[PDB]
Amino acid sequence: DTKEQRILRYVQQNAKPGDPQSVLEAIDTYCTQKEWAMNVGDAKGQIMDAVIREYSPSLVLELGAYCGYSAVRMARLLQPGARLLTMEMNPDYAAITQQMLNFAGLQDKVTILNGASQDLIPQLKKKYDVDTLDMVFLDHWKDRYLPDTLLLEKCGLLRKGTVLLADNVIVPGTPDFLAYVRGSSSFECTHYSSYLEYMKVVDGLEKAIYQG
Ligand SMILES: Nc1ncnc2c1ncn2[C@@H]1O[C@H](CSCC[C@H](N)C(=O)O)[C@@H](O)[C@H]1O
Ligand SMILES: Cc1ccc(S(=O)(=O)c2cc(F)c(O)c3ncccc23)cc1
Ligand SMILES: [Mg+2]
Repeated sequence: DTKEQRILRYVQQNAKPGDPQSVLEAIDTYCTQKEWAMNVGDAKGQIMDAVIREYSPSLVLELGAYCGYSAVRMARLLQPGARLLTMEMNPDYAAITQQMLNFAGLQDKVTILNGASQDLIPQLKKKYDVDTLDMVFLDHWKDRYLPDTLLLEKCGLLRKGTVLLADNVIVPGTPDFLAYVRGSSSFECTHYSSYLEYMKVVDGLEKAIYQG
């Protein structure tokens, strides 16, 4: 029995099936009252929601799924026919994420890509018929934000206006990524100050819009 299975179980026992909002509130309740967990959370999740509604992306890439909280957060706001692809290298986690998506009724919109982003990113065009990405949610290991950003650009997956949205740019921090995008003329950056999931530690999201 893992913490991730206990979270999935609490959702199955308490959330309304096919109701993504109630799945979200159930994860946040369990992690606020019983076990902290690295979901993006409700405070940063609300900023995510606002960014998603602004840009209405047709194709979203997520780096790091964990238990599916953030994929459920974004997919429930996608237009009909919009797609989310989420890369997760831990097979236990990816199996929890698939079950969470199934319970929320979002299976049709989300495709789990089992593996490490650095291996899966060069296969996006061929194996998933991707031209360019409309939005990227970066929320995996912090030492990969900058390498995977450089890899996305190298593989031709970015276009003018592609929205990169990065979690944890303050805590635990992504200093090289943050320095890179803020100093690069290829990105227009905005910082959204918030709080670490289920805590009052300051954290924030960085939005970095590729400029071509
Ligand atoms: N190189 C990589 N490729 C794919 N997944 C990765 C990765 N490095 C870390 N991960 C995964 O990144 C996840 C970070 S936690 C992600 C939480 C999720 N975005 C949410 O907000 O609910 C972990 O599950 C870890 O296994
Ligand atoms: C098992 C485990 C627990 C905590 C951490 S972590 O690096 O502390 C961390 C904290 C956090 F708030 C986040 O949102 C995170 N998102 C993505 C990856 C790490 C995150 C890594 C692994
Ligand atoms: Mg995070």
